[PDB]
Amino acid sequence: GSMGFKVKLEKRRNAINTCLCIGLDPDEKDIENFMKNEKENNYNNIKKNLKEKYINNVSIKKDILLKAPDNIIREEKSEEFFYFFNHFCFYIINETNKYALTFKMNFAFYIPYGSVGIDVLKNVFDYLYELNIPTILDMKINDIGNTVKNYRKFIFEYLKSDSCTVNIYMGTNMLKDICYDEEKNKYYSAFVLVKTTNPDSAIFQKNLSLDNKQAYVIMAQEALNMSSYLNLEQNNEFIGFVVGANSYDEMNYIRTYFPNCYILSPGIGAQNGDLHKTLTNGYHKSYEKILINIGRAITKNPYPQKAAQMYYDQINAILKQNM
Amino acid sequence: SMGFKVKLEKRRNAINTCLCIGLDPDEKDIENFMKNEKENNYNNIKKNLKEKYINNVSIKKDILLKAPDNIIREEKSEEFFYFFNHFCFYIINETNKYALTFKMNFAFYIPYGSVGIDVLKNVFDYLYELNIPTILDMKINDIGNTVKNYRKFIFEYLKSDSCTVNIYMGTNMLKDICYDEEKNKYYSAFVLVKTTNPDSAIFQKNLSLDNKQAYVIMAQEALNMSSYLNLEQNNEFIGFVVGANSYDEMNYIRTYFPNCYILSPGIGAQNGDLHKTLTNGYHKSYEKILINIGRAITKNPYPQKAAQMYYDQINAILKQNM
Ligand SMILES: *c1cc(=O)[nH]c(=O)n1[C@@H]1O[C@H](COP(=O)(O)O)[C@@H](O)[C@H]1O
Ligand SMILES: *c1cc(=O)[nH]c(=O)n1[C@@H]1O[C@H](COP(=O)(O)O)[C@@H](O)[C@H]1O
Repeated sequence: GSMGFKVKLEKRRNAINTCLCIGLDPDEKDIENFMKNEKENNYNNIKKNLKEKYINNVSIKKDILLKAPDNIIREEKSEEFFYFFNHFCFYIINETNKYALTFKMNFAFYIPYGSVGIDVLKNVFDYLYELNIPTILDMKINDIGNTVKNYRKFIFEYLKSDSCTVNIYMGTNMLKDICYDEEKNKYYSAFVLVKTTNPDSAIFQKNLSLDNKQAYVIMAQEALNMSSYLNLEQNNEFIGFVVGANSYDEMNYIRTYFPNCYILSPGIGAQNGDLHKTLTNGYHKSYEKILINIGRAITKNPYPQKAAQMYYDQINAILKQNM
Repeated sequence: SMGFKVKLEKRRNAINTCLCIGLDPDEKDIENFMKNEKENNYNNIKKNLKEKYINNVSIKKDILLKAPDNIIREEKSEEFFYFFNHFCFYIINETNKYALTFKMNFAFYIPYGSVGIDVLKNVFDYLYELNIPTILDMKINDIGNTVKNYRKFIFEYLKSDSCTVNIYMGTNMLKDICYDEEKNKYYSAFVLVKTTNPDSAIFQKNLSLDNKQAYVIMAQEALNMSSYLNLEQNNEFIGFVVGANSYDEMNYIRTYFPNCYILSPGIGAQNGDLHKTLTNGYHKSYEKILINIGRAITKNPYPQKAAQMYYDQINAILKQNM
């Protein structure tokens, strides 16, 4: 893993020929359903997880993770939730990774049980790192410089994430303490929020303006200005933009006015975005520049390998059309 | 269980301040506590051990209750957990008598992985036992389905009284942060309005709508959402984060939203001016202007005295405004 995110994404894209970003946002029902299904089926999927060589290379509680499932429930009741949570994530990754340009894990899904889910998240990032699959930590972080450097450490040193999401409403100077580490002279990549998928996203992103430009345009320009100041792209890193898969006019504007920007686009599947429109409006011939994120539509499907294949094939068909 | 509004008003009646003590321990603070404690025969850990509510923390209590020499020899893997939690307990023990509320910034508790989240849980349990109003400062923002997870973590797991939120994505997220329809539960939040970072003008002031700077638009929309959720009827509220270094905005906000709740960081380490901030943001229900002080207390070698001086100063200024 000795290459910048820009180069890592380019190589993978060249290898697997897609821009599918698979979202791994397991909720409590997903974990419970997994536990239930595995008990009913002789734990087939966990046994398959246990086969995989890199499972021996994760950091946290291997002594538990590598135990036989029927042992967990019988002798390790307190470690049960950790075990089934972690094995669910490993299962999704094992089934879908061959279709994924990148995986994006949203931090919110890993925190609500306290420390246990952060052990899971750490093992998920360790695992993806070993598989050499590009990663995004979706955490829409924001704070003053002194405070955000703690997120930089968590995300880029502890998890060894390739990138993260950031909300720059507080200002762009925070990026100096996220995309750059002055002590180590390391650079990192991020996606800043530009236009989001929530139904009332226009209220600030579009209604606020300076002169005749809407906030989302100003914010995108300011992010880019900070990327140039930081020399990110000279260091094979970048600041890109989050633009929702339902925001078809904004996607078109962003791609038109910032031709070579990297775009991360959530909102397909569960949130009902239009894939043809989104992919067409954000298209770049280096299509790692238009990451299409699909979470629940893959992870909540009874056969996530087949779900990921469907989206992979659907995307590639639209990619072929754009040519 | 009466609501944050009531908790704040009642604590203010008991202690007569609006000091909010920030508990943001960094690695150097934990390491420096560990060093000091060794050099003074664990004077402060010994004191921590003699307090009643240590016996009520949820996570690894046995470990916390052990003597420091028994940890260092027999539980070395728990050493960092032990010293991190005991630094937090020490600050709380030395300063809580002066605090209207404690604010913990999440960022300080995550960068070592899970260990600091167990610490954070124990901290919130300890504060809850002492009846001290709490704020989790995490500046959350996401789509509704996602932020429900932060509602659970913050308000069900930590049992925080409130949190901070960034509503730049939109205000609708607040329905899944300050309200739980299924359980009929209501919670309080402070939204970012004007922040302390040097370049905060870039979007907060330079963007506008109608004839008003963005920070005013955002404050108004947050209040619109608060009334839609009927928080104040359930003794909760949506309040504003306004920097202690942002006098014009504080003045504008206090003038145009007369009865709003304001959280004001930026005094001490970030150089705000306590007198101007407190005058410009003043309200006679002064739990409505919480002055946050983090590093100027936690990085002071005599933190009880540092809290005391802020308390005394706030009180003399609160006297001036009558
Ligand atoms: C972040 C920003 C945004 O505008 N929209 C979003 O949905 N998100 C995050 O992206 C993921 C969507 O997943 P799904 O709808 O495919 O399940 C999720 O992590 C959300 O927080
Ligand atoms: C949040 C928003 C803001 O505008 N300014 C801030 O400083 N913060 C947070 O408040 C705390 C300040 O602590 P200190 O400067 O007294 O140490 C800290 O948690 C920061 O993230």
